[PDB]
Amino acid sequence: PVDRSLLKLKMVQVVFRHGARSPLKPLPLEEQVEWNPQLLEVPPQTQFDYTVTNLAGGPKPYSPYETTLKGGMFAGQLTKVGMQQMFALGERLRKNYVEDIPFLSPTFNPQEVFIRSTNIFRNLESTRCLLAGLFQCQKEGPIIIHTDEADSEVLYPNYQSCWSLRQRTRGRRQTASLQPGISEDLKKVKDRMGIDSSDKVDFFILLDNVAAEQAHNLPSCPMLKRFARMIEQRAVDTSLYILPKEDRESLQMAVGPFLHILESNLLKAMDPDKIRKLYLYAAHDVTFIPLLMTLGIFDHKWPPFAVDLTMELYQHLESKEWFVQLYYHGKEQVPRGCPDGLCPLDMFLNAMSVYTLSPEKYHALCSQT
Repeated sequence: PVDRSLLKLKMVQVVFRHGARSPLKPLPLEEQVEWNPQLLEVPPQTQFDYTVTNLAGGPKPYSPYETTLKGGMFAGQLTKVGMQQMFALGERLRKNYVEDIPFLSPTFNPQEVFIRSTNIFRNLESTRCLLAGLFQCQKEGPIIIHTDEADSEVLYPNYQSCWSLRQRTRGRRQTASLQPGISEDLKKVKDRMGIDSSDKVDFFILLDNVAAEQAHNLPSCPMLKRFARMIEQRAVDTSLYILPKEDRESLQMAVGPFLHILESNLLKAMDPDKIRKLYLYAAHDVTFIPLLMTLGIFDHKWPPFAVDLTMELYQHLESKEWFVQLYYHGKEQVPRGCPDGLCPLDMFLNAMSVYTLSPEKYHALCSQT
């Protein structure tokens, strides 16, 4: 049995989803909840200055990611609720890696921390809020957030960029809401809520709105709230239909390169001045689902706002063996291939390699020929 007191924390990697936001698109009905732009006001406690570069980098890329909704607020925007969620996540990280053990400096140190986010604004602001919470708005040096162009982006499954992935999922994506039991429930929900059959709606849009409204405690349609759990379950069912656990090639192409990044970071520990103690990645629900599945930890719930997957790397001070410990939303996990929560690094990497994709192999697998 391993004595944890002989375990020394080496590297931490945290992947997270942005905080609560406004829905991407509203439900098609006359009476909608009011989304007030007042929700956009930044809590002063969360203010942290930062700049954005490409992976180089190097100039920041242009962002393709327009819709104004009832109340005047824009779609897909991070609210003060989400800002507070992320700040809270940062404070949990501070509790773990700063206070309880002095692994990280209490003030932000550019050389201790590598920061990457998708080029979307709500992720960037979520990152700022997390940093604000973790470091209590203290920096010894400027905060730099690295992002990539949307076409190269590996932080979410990229269908636009990866042709084979698109081709492998296209049929199922077309028919996803027509599947048995998904279709009946969808019709049932649209009917009970008085949504027209002439409006095109699926469990993704439903879940988007119910989760956004519940997160903000808004005066939602009581029937929508009543269906919340089945709506979430059916969204999950739809997502898994489009990309099932059994389709390995698709998973590889979906999260494979991201996994490859996490693995690379683990490997930097095997071997100076370029060493980071903390790696942060701002990502999306669509990243989390297949990610969790490949790690064999998926709980069949939509990944929540501000959810995080935290990966700790330890080295035993006596044996000099290495171990990985994985948490999801603050709860300890046992990834597949692992004897238990404290997983020998070699077993962990061997397990992860089932789905891992290097840039070369990704590019090859994705291309038409």
